[PDB]
Amino acid sequence: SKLKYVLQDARFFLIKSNNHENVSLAKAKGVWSTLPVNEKKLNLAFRSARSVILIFSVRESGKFQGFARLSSESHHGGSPIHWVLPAGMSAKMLGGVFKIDWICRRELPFTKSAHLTNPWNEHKPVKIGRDGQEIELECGTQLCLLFPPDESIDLYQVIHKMRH
Amino acid sequence: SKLKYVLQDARFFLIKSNNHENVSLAKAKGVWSTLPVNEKKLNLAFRSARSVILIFSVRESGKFQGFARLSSESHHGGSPIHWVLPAGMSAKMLGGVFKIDWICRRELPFTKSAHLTNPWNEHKPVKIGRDGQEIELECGTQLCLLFPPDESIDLYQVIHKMRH
Amino acid sequence: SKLKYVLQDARFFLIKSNNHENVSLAKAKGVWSTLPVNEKKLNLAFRSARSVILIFSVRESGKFQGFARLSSESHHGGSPIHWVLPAGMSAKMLGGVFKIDWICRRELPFTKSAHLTNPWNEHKPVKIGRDGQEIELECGTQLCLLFPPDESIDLYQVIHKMRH
Amino acid sequence: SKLKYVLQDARFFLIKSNNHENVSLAKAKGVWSTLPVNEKKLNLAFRSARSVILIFSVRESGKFQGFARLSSESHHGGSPIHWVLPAGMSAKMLGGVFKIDWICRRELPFTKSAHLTNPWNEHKPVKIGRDGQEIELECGTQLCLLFPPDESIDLYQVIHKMRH
Ligand SMILES: O=C(Nc1ccc(-c2cncs2)cc1)c1cc(C(=O)c2ccccc2C(F)(F)F)c[nH]1
Ligand SMILES: O=C(Nc1ccc(-c2cncs2)cc1)c1cc(C(=O)c2ccccc2C(F)(F)F)c[nH]1
Ligand SMILES: O=C(Nc1ccc(-c2cncs2)cc1)c1cc(C(=O)c2ccccc2C(F)(F)F)c[nH]1
Ligand SMILES: O=C(Nc1ccc(-c2cncs2)cc1)c1cc(C(=O)c2ccccc2C(F)(F)F)c[nH]1
Repeated sequence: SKLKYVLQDARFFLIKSNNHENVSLAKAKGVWSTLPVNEKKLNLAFRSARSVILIFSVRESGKFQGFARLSSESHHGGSPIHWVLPAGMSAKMLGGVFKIDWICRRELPFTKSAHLTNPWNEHKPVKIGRDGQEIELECGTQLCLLFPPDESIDLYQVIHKMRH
Repeated sequence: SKLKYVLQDARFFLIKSNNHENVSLAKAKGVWSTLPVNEKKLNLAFRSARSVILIFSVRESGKFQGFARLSSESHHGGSPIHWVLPAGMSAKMLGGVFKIDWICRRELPFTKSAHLTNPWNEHKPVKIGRDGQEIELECGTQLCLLFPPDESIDLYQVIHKMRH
Repeated sequence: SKLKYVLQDARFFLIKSNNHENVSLAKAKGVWSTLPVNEKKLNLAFRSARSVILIFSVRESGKFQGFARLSSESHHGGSPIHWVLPAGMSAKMLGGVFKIDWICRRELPFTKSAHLTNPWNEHKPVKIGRDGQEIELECGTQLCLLFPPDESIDLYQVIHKMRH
Repeated sequence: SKLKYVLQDARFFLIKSNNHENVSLAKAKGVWSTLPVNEKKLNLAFRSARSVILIFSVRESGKFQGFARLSSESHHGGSPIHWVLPAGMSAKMLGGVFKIDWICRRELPFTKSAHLTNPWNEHKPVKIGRDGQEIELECGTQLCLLFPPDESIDLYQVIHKMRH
């Protein structure tokens, strides 16, 4: 029930990382960053929706690595984070830093989501999509409910940080 | 006295634009933008100082065009603004949008500031500096006091938006 | 023998694309592009090595899609190419265009290269690597020899464009 | 006569730098660089025009610092060049390096060109223009002829590098 409360009326985005290190840093530090165009879209979504849920997948892994709620709009951030940037990209191109509240840090293999389709991506399987693909409400809710419950996470701390 | 109150313990930055259009848009809309690296520095300065004052100069103009107080940290912004970007730069590289409260929208020719030197730039005349050059407290205060008073601006509205 | 001739003393790079579209365009038009940092690295490699071989893999495909020889240093480009760019990145950030001479446009599944490890990447299977990972001479040679012969390609045309 | 020969049928571009350092480096090393969008435009102009002439002006200097002929399309570069970059921009964003053949390294004050208007920029004085502004043939020719002869330059070396 607590997870479903967190997910009520949420918007869902599929976030694809080229490597494991960025998702590991996000789990360790509770933060996320991206290019300004995407940052703008996330900030708009954050102000417009009861919750914004990021569902993370490392390409070539065949799995989702967890999901998290946007905790606030982006801000300047602290000391540099050693993100692993795509070949040739300068860290000077990154925007601000989002604080994220992890709801599940456990993995879900794509084999377990093979029955779900995203109406907002031509009913392709929900694993399929470009970085930032939005997942329709009911599909995104079912996908999140497929993850194993994460006993290392206190959903009350997630619920307390909600300001809807 | 009101202007001096606004300037108390402020930090001052010299902001140089390649063209008039960006400063005109900033006066019309009460906003400013820049690349993320600079945005980060302005956001940090905003949280650290009683006031952050931007002093604007259009290159090749021989003048300052006015000065404004940072009103808040940067945010996603509204509809695109038709900023005039340097040749070859994508608007996708810009960070968020700062709201600024204009304190003076009138010009000051460089000839009138020729007696002031910036200790934080090797005592070069205060007109001299790369974009973002910081101006020492007393020098920056004297420079702002050289501008003609702007009767079109209500300093009470500036003072009311201060949250120190 | 013709393939082994082209590959003599070659340098090999694993090129990872996040979508099929860019590799399909490269196959149709015989060109490639990327960010200026990587463009510089490819131009340096082209000028010094007898051949530079790009081995392409679309992430999440579980296959290599083919491989090609760099035919020239990068140049202006000519006609526009509707590359698919990472979210939030501008085509204005891209460097010039390389002419590439395809050697094989047929696919090779990762299962077929399970016995090849790359000694310049910690002896990990050669399918593993960040974008641009260099592959040691003998490992890259054997990987290219694993691809099925591509009758649609005239290796004499590839060989005749060599200027060693 | 030698100068008029070099300038026959040339295209002329006004290049505006925000600091003296970049123009000083260009004069010392005989090279130029810029963002890929502008690099593409310069490479196109080089391939089609008999000569491409870059006329340099450091903003706020009130002078042109000299002019040079594009000697080649852009290339990798070679040795590093410690260009001064706009605040917040990364050297990784820059394109390749153009070889330039200086024709005059002596300065021309704007007061000396007050009679030349650029018909491809609304008949504004030729000193006026955004970075990269193209200058009509006869106006650019007369502007270059206004510079003082530069005995330190051997125009035969410039002429011998022409490949029209
Ligand atoms: O946040 C990401 N992407 C996104 C795309 C679109 C949209 C939206 C579009 N429309 C509505 S939301 C939202 C987010 C996004 C980030 C990464 C990283 O690996 C990463 C992480 C941190 C720093 C640097 C990087 C790195 F530079 F390496 F990329 C992959 N993805
Ligand atoms: O804000 C600017 N620069 C800055 C530099 C350094 C620092 C700091 C460094 N350290 C502490 S603060 C702060 C601000 C800055 C902006 C401009 C513009 O013309 C402009 C305006 C709006 C949109 C796009 C642009 C455009 F893209 F065209 F540039 C010039 N300047
Ligand atoms: O060329 C690429 N990468 C590379 C990295 C490192 C090195 C080297 C490092 N050291 C020696 S070589 C060489 C090449 C590279 C390109 C892509 C694309 O999908 C692509 C294709 C065309 C246009 C735009 C893009 C897009 F913008 F979408 F990316 C993925 N990869
Ligand atoms: O080359 C430049 N601009 C250009 C604009 C448009 C066009 C054309 C448009 N249409 C046909 S040609 C051609 C050239 C241009 C370069 C600079 C620099 O100071 C500079 C120099 C070297 C490295 C880095 C920089 C720095 F990063 F600092 F900028 C100013 N300007």
